Amino acid sequence: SKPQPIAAANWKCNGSQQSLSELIDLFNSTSINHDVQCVVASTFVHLAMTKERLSHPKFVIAAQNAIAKSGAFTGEVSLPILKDFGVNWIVLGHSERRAYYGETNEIVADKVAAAVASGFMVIACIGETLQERESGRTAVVVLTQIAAIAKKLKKADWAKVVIAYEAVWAIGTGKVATPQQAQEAHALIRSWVSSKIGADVAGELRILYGGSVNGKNARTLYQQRDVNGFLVGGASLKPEFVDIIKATQ
Amino acid sequence: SKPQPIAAANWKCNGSQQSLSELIDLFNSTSINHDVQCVVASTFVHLAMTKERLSHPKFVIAAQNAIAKSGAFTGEVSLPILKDFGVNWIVLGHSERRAYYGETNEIVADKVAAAVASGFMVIACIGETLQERESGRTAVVVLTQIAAIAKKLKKADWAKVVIAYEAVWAIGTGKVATPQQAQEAHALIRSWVSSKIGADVAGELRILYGGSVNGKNARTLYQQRDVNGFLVGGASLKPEFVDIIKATQ
Repeated sequence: SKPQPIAAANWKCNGSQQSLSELIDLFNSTSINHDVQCVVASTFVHLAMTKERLSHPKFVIAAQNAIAKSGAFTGEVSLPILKDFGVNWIVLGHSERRAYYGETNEIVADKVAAAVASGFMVIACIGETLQERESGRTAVVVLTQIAAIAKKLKKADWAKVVIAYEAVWAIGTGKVATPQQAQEAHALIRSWVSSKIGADVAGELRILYGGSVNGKNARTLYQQRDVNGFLVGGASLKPEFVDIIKATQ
Repeated sequence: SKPQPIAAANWKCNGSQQSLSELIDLFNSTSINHDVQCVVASTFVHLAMTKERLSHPKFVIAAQNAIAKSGAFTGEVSLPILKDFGVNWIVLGHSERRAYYGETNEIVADKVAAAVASGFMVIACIGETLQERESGRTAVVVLTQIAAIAKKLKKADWAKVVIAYEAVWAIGTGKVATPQQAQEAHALIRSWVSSKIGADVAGELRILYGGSVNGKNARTLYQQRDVNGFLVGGASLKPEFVDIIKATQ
């Protein structure tokens, strides 16, 4: 049977204090009558306000990135700073950081391992580009990405890990994975984990889909066997994020 | 006469809420009897606290980095978000970001121009490494860095710019540039601005020194004709930062 689902709002590099305050008020009023972990990943600047204003007990706050250690890293935020700030969830390896900000499979893996060692719950992101998908390389790309993560973890660490599978080619392009595409990617991931890490870990692992999830398409994705919730970008800045939450019943 | 000096604290990726709040308490209680712009550049997470707590009229808050626009840039903070948050100073092109985080001369220049267009005061950092210095390439490296920044600015924009010359081989290593080394680098930078931009702009520009500035060495550096204050890393996390402020006369 499925583990507790997750509905993760990745606000990306967006928001004003007023627009996010208004959105948080809507989140606080949503009536959620099943077990689902909701996650709001704000920019670093907005963590203070989001922590203060977000009070719905089924929601937690997350960061969108970090580096492993404090020190002479002008502009970056470290895991200990986030831990001191009361943030215990983090998104790492997002496709935009892999593309834009130098995060290779190994750099992602090392960030993930450092965040687990610090005590975080980690949404570790993987996923293939349009060119990878079109040329038949989805499986080798996704498996290589997760193998790098696994290399740096031990079996018991997986209790603190969530995988987000991103159809990278669906982000911002007017495309979306079909339920069969999402299912086949999640099933591949899960089977690899079962065989490399253990059947017990694989059954408990949450694997989330990202790439144009919205209030209308969420239920049809969620009802697939190996989908445990969503990594939501654009729709998480909108009232219909609550419909995405409701789709994980 | 020299232009108004600047004492800039670059906390880098350091601090707890409590340890930084205690530094702010010290700054708030400090008596300063000359004109000096003090700047506190904290991590993004700590901006809310510093905005609420810092009250000294000679101090402003700053960010340590940004990207130009909001959007699908997971993990980053943009200029519009900082502007909405009430942050009007920013450090850009710091040596650590040039080294670790992909910031070429051109990326630094484009960030600086975007910040100036968005209304910010900008501390734009340049400086050569140990290998560049040992190779005799200090002049070509530093002049090429500032030339890239200047290509994206207009004459009027220099009123919003401050240059920080970092002796990169002196960052964190506890061995400061001698007075003569700093003065010669600063005089070279100014001569460029004078020739390329104008004698007026050159004479008003603040050129700050960074690299192991501390309470004990700051006054002697400040006596040099082309030094207009300091970009302070390690000592800005310590009580002696106040002595570095007092040294800017």
